[PDB]
Amino acid sequence: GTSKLKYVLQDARFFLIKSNNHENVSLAKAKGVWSTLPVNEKKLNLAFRSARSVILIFSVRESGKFQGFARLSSESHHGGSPIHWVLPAGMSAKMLGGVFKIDWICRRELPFTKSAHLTNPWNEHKPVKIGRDGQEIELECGTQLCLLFPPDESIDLYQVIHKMR
Ligand SMILES: CC1=NC(=O)[C@H](C(=O)NCCNS(C)(=O)=O)C=C1
Repeated sequence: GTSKLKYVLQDARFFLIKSNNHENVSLAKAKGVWSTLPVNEKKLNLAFRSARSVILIFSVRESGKFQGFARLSSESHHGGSPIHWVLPAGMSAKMLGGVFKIDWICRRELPFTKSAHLTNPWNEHKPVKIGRDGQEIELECGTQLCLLFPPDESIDLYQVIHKMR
């Protein structure tokens, strides 16, 4: 069912995350981490203190799909074990901000064709698939987008609900 999912998403904030490739999303799914450029890191840290859940919705460039969504479990931190991201040409590891711990809520994909009826007011009401890395998605659009994903029966949201407290 979808009731615990709706509870997690209640009054959440949502951010679109772009990855240059699938390798980085695979690493994020395996290790429960993400790192973004400092401009976006600042927004995510602010949002983490402001809302019960901050949701990252991932899309690999040119894939025509979203690859899942996850909830921030911490603000960003530095000085951990190096994650071997396969970074875009022109982006060094030193250019990234810190590392956010994340809990995956859905590891299933959603094709852009299924979200064509959703627009993001914070990006000029363009289709939600359209947007820059780090773009905030307004509450109602973000909630409906997350609810379109196929259910991920491998995930138990009981563990995430207790972190919201
Ligand atoms: C860890 C990681 N973080 C990212 O943020 C990545 C990205 O592809 N971001 C959007 C492109 N940014 S850029 C400066 O235009 O090339 C990829 C890996």
